[PDB]
Amino acid sequence: QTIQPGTGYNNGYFYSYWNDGHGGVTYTNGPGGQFSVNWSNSGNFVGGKGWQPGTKNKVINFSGSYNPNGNSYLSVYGWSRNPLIEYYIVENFGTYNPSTGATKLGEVTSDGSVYDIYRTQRVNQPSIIGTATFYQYWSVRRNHRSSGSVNTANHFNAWAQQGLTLGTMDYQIVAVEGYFSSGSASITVS
Ligand SMILES: [Zn+2]
Ligand SMILES: [Zn+2]
Ligand SMILES: [Zn+2]
Ligand SMILES: [Zn+2]
Ligand SMILES: [Zn+2]
Repeated sequence: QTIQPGTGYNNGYFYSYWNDGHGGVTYTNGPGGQFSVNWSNSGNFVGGKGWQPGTKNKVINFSGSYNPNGNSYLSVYGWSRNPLIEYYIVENFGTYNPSTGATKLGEVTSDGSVYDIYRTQRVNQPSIIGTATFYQYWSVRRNHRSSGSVNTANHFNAWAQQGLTLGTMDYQIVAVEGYFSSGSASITVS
């Protein structure tokens, strides 16, 4: 169904849909591992399906249509606690590379592309534990795509080599994120 912000289980998959209160976004859970998002003049939002809790060796399959018009990402996305970390394995993005201005720490080759690795920080921003300061870990795929498989272990292991430690995994989803833009997407996870 189309839903308001929240989390839960739908047709065998965890989902998380969050937004900053700005209008312009419609997030809809579909059959099985499918979800869709349609947005126009949105604020910041993040929505998708996966698992709760996530694991450090899952191979995640995603497919569908991803048509952003502006700033948006399509990523394997999740959190850990102890330490609190928001992480992204970005498979595709729109007009803005999320690593812009960030210091590159490394690279990893996985599932048909090299990815560049970065660490950034958010100060007193929304998080799974409420407003908080936390680091973000990024692997950014060089060869953009909208279907395929992500061997998360390759990324988590590469990050660990850079001192980017993950604690206990909270949720782990394939998420469509938008930042004051427009677009449409229909993604299926497994
Ligand atoms: Zn393009
Ligand atoms: Zn592209
Ligand atoms: Zn392309
Ligand atoms: Zn391109
Ligand atoms: Zn292109």
